[PDB]
Amino acid sequence: AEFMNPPPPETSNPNKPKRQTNQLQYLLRVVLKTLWKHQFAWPFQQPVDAVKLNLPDYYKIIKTPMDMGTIKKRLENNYYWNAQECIQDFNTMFTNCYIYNKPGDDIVLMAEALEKLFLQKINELPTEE
Ligand SMILES: CCNC(=O)[C@H](C)NC(=O)Cn1cc(-c2c(C)noc2C)cn1
Repeated sequence: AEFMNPPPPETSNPNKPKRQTNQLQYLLRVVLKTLWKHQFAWPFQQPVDAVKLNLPDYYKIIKTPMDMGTIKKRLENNYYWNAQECIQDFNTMFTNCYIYNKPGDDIVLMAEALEKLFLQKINELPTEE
């Protein structure tokens, strides 16, 4: 933990209500699994370290950070109540990339590849049972 980076998003909290659903299960076993192993996943596998990357303004611009390392912890810890909360995390991660970086930057193309997979899988999100 460098003190000039924020604390990561919460991945545990006993006061937050929690539930398993078939949809959250799919999000872990199918969606995360698929995206995590992708060739271009590695920048999204942990919070942005703005100190190491020499991007002092990152957390001035990006006020709601998210990454797949956090999402994986949230899924594995059953932090979520529903699939929408998890899907919103993924959407936040993509949008933060697209807001902070120039169109056609490598990092943007990488995010775009992951988001394309994501959309395919979320289109097949099972009916809640
Ligand atoms: C703590 C370990 N961390 C790394 O291994 C290093 C520090 N990360 C990288 O080199 C690659 N990276 C680029 C970004 C990024 C994203 C996402 N959106 O905009 C930017 C800019 C995030 N990670």
